[PDB]
Amino acid sequence: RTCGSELNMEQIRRTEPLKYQRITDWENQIKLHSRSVPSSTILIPVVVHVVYNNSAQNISDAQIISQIQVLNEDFRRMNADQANTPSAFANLAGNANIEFKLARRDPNGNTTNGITRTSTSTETFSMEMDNVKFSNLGGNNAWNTRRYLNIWVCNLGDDLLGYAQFPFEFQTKPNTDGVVIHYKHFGRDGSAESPYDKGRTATHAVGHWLDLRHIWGDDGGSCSGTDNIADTPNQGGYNEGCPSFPKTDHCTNTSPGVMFMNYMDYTYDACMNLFTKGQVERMRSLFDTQTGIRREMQIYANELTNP
Ligand SMILES: [Ca+2]
Ligand SMILES: [Ca+2]
Ligand SMILES: [Zn+2]
Repeated sequence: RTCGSELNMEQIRRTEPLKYQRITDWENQIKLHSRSVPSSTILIPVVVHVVYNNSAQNISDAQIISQIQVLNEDFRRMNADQANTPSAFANLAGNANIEFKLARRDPNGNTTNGITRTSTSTETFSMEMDNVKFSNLGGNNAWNTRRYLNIWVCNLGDDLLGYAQFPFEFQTKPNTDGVVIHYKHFGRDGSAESPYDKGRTATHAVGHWLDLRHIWGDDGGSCSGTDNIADTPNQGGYNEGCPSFPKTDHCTNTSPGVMFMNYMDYTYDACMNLFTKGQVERMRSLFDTQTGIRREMQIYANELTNP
């Protein structure tokens, strides 16, 4: 799996010192800014922006609805492959109690189905430029990011599957908040290409938009990096493909080993099947009713997801 949302803290400390300070401040303050976390279902209004240069990139409404179905399964532990979670880890599995619905009202109060379509001359979008998120750069401007989760679907090229913007970046980069997914790996079955054809590229990206990090700590295989989640076993490097349970490494050398079936690893879509309770706590904390950075999204979520 390829992803543009790695946080190699050793590298960031040297290459991006202001970003290092911002991430460290966010983590020092995350416990003090998560007391009024909601006890009820969190609803996320979604807008999907299809940005296409050709017919293959202009994916079907059914393809998009299947992706929303997958998010609602994975974030509510309603994925049928939950049964595949090894019994040693199933007791750590979390139910995020987060729902996703396509928007029915656009930012001007007009009816919408929550899908936009933008033809473009851009052949390939760049994560570096964030050009898919700007109408003037060949993409499509975000819908009010305080109220909608914006998911852009486009051609990210031969390598990149998707990328997300993290919550610590919301204050300074509000208009680029959201997630971008490669069109070939959006939705389940249908036009999606194996082995990333079960909609988990977006489950993984939405996990980053909800403050989660790669489970192995983005540290080049060492045991020094962390995902800041105590119930995800310390893990060396990423896993790819479809490992066999149990898989141990130099960070967790005893069975049950590393949680390679966590959505925040780099494994194939069909071999992923859980978030942990600790990851759920972190994601839900962003909706703390008094100080949660994404709390406003809950104020008008019902209004925006009904006709
Ligand atoms: Ca961990
Ligand atoms: Ca590691
Ligand atoms: Zn990632």
